[PDB]
Amino acid sequence: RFLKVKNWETDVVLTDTLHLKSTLETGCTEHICMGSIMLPTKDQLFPLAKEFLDQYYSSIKRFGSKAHMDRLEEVNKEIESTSTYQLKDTELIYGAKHAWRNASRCVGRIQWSKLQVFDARDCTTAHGMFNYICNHVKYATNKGNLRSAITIFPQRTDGKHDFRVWNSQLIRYAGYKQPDGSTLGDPANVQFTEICIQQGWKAPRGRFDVLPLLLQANGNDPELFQIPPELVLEVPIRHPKFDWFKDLGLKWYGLPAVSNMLLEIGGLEFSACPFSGWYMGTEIGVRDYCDNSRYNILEEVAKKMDLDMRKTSSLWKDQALVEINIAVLYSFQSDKVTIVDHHSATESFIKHMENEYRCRGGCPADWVWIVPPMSGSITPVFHQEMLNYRLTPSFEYQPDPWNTHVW
Amino acid sequence: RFLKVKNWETDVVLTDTLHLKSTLETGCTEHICMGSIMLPVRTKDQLFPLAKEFLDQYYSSIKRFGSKAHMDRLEEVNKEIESTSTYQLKDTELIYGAKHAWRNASRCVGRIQWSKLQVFDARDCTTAHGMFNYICNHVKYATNKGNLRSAITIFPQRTDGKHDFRVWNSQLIRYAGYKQPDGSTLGDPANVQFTEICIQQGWKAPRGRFDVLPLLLQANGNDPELFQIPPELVLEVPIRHPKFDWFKDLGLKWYGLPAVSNMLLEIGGLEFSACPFSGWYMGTEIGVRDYCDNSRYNILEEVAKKMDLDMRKTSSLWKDQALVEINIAVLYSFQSDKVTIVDHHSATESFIKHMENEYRCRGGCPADWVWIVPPMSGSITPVFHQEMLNYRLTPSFEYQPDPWNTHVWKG
Ligand code: HEM
Ligand code: HEM
Ligand SMILES: CNCc1cc(C#N)cc(OCc2ccc3c(C)cc(N)nc3c2)c1
Ligand SMILES: CNCc1cc(C#N)cc(OCc2ccc3c(C)cc(N)nc3c2)c1
Ligand SMILES: C[C@H](O)[C@H](O)[C@H]1CNc2nc(N)[nH]c(=O)c2N1
Ligand SMILES: C[C@H](O)[C@H](O)[C@H]1CNc2nc(N)[nH]c(=O)c2N1
Ligand SMILES: [Zn+2]
Repeated sequence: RFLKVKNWETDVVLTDTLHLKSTLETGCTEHICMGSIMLPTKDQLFPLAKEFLDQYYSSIKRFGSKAHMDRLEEVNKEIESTSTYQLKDTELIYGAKHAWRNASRCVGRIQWSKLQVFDARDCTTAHGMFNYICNHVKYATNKGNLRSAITIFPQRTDGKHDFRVWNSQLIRYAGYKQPDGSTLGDPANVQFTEICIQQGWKAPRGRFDVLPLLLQANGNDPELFQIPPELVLEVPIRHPKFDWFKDLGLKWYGLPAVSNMLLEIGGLEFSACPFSGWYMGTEIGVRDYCDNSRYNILEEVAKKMDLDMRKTSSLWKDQALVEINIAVLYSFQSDKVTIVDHHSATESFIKHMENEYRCRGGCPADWVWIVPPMSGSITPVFHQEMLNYRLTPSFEYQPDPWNTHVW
Repeated sequence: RFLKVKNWETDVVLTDTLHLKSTLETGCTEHICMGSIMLPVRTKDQLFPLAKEFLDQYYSSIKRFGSKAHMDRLEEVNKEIESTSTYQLKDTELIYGAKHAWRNASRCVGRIQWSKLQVFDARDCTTAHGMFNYICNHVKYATNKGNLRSAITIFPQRTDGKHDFRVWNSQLIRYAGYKQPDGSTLGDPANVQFTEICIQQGWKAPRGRFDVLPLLLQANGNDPELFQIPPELVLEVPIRHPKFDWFKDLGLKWYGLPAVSNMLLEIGGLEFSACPFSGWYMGTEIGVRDYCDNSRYNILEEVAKKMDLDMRKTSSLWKDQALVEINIAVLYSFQSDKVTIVDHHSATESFIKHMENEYRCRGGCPADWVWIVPPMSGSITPVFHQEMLNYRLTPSFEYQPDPWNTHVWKG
């Protein structure tokens, strides 16, 4: 029950013990592995609080202290009375950093302890949320010198007063259907783009229309807000070699900020907690441009390269996929916007793994998601065995609000 | 209990019932996933259920379940087990078994072909020379002058585990690897240890960058013996590039026939420890792994240099750029010489069709996403966005320990 993981490129073997602290379930069983599947009261709550507080006071080398037992009793009494409890700032910051630390699918976690936590638990309105989000975006962006951050809105109470950011990301481009049949803008967002228009948004109808924010406070109806353009840093996409690349009329936003997940800490549920870092190149160029259910500009690009698109055997898709990705990195780098390539990030992650096996006894990791979506086997994480398990605090999926929210 | 998988590119959803037939274990638990772990003398006690289950499968497939033929056969195998502590498969059973071991190979992207397998029955074989002969005929048949044909050759099953047939090579055709005094490696780095064993066993190494290794063959638990495959049987393809004329001067070539020989075939409880099988290459198996993996030929740098790439920072993606050209060359070379190869786009598309057809007619298709997704350009192939259930069905191909670690040396 003390598990080894082997890197088959270097024969380096790490032993995992951290997994024995895992609580939540994987979805797998002895007879079936689900590793490639996308998605997975008062009595319940106090063990959850205790587990969290126990790891907190251990991490500050005050396990078993009067401070520890006092805090434990304090929360216990607050629960039995108020049927919930509140985190101290220290615990709030610790929890958020560790939800990222434990995010098994994230290749970026070497940075995990350098996270800026914004406490928005005093927030009461959509307008308020807009202010907090604007401040988040501006701080994180930092004129291209991106900084990781999370903003945390009030915890769930009874599921009727949830704070929700309805956008999947704070910054994303609109996608509109054409009567012609195809898709203008960005196809991933077509339903949300409709919802916004369905909610009173005036669509500029371009390719790169920044979506409005659709914020829900205290469980009320959500509200549209237009992010100040001056806060949305964008990079024009050009190629260092192909001058015709500029002509394609492509750009992307510098700030990846996922806003639809739920942050769980010591049993408490933060349904609104937008968090952001900086892009790995492939997230935009491999997925956001070349996925079939996305921009799918591959064909167009290959044409301009005058590649033989008659047989798949020419690997024209591959060749084009590469140039596109060379351009993304070039464009961001030239504009002094933070970006990391997939070789650098994966090299960092292997180092981070070594650190976590060393100082923590392991590191939950989801190979299916850690391996970049291109050039997989020439990155060091490919030949790296990984163990995937669920630690807490954590980021979780949650239903789309429009499937739930009673209007 | 029914289970669903979703293709997130097409929103196509399929339902798996076949997983209920799963006997063996994944390595996973409710609290841990070992999905990316490479690898996570049997008595009459547990052998007859294993036999019965197989024969139940077999007779279901031929629509004779519960027939007199089915029951008698059960009886015949039963009495044969309790009398001899093992049993023999009929020829029909052996062929069915071998095909379904491939069909059940959750890590194999090429399974659309599983029903077209040429089974060579080598169970009457008794010596290493006899093994050499069977293997030569396999190679000749499978190669078919470049128009490749899937085949497997099956040597006698394990008895007490002291009389194993083994092919000590990991593949029937593979290039030598030589560690040099200065720490550098001549040839395929992946084969150094095996090359050394061979040399020790009396092999005379030509010590070139592309020496075909000799066969090292073990029959009936005896010490293995060295044989040289006749060169006219080993079909090789010089690697050149369609636009880059300097690519030929890298002096690269590869062999045409991928034939894996160190795995164990399990059928109805019986263990076939020597069972070499071959099909044909997916382009990336040579171009990405066999040339560009840092623990292999690793010509990435040289190809990059010759392309005059910016190799200063990784964010130029010179590595990615070279990799594509190398795979372009590999496919180019094979197609030009009319040697069967498939590119990773064609093969993953084929597999998705295979999978869908298997969910409808069989109730599922076990698949290992970690291994099915190609090692370059993953997300622009349709398997990347395809959810997959992994579980172990029998008959199957299994790993087994390297023979030189377990073998008792006679002399
Ligand atoms: C700072 C630079 C960062 C980089 C380069 C990075 C990289 C990545 C990448 C490439 C993915 C794969 C996602 C996909 O392909 O769709 C991912 C997933 C993820 N990231 Fe990071 N990340 C960073 C920061 C952060 C931060 C600050 C957080 C939270 C505080 C975070 C939490 C997550 C989570 C929870 C997932 C997986 C979500 C899921 O289960 O679907 N990341 N990350
Ligand atoms: C005919 C065309 C075939 C193609 C294109 C093909 C392709 C592949 C590829 C690319 C892999 C991954 C290998 C790696 O990355 O190391 C694989 C695995 C595998 N193949 Fe197929 N294969 C073919 C035929 C066959 C045949 C004829 C058999 C057996 C009768 C077979 C059995 C297997 C098995 C058992 C694995 C998994 C090996 C493991 O678990 O380590 N394949 N195949
Ligand atoms: C749709 N794909 C599945 C998917 C679903 C959900 C949900 N619910 C969230 C997803 O976020 C991946 C992610 C999250 C945070 C990131 C940060 C901070 C930085 C970065 N560079 N990349 C990131 C990628 C992905
Ligand atoms: C060390 N690498 C992992 C590895 C270990 C072992 C073991 N033990 C076997 C391996 O075979 C994968 C395989 C097997 C058969 C194949 C056939 C017939 C055709 C083809 N094109 N590719 C194939 C690939 C790979
Ligand atoms: C079907 C498949 O499991 C699913 O599309 C996953 C696979 N791996 C991934 N890996 C990353 N990094 N991001 C993704 O969206 C996905 N998608
Ligand atoms: C650690 C990891 O599981 C291991 O390196 C696997 C990953 N996926 C693979 N996939 C294929 N097709 N072939 C391989 O050799 C591997 N290696
Ligand atoms: Zn699993």
